[PDB]
Amino acid sequence: SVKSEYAEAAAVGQEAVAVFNTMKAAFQNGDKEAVAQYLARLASLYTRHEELLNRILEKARREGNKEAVTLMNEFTATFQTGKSIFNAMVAAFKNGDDDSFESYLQALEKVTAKGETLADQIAKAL
Ligand SMILES: Cc1cc(C)nc(N)n1
Repeated sequence: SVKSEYAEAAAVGQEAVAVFNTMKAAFQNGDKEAVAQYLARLASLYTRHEELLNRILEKARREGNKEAVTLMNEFTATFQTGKSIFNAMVAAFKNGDDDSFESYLQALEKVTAKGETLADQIAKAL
């Protein structure tokens, strides 16, 4: 069901949380080789999460589930804010700009924590 597809998407989201927190520790410790690998892992995870979310939104639309479509439109919009910040973080790492990396890292954390009430709302709506 679309509901079980959303639980699979939620797990991929939690995997990115886990890797992101490990990556933050590596960044603080100056282990740039680890950071590079974690950033590649996160890009793959976000790409997967984004695709699963789009399929869920498209299905909710085909089902006529108006409330779920509303919430998923809002949620995917916030997802893109996170993605833009993530991409900027990756660029800051490439450029050696640790000040911007720190800034983007904190912003991505706050964007992500803010989106969690909506994430739970969607599970109930599907
Ligand atoms: C990139 C991103 C953004 C938001 C709001 N939530 C998640 N899980 N991932």
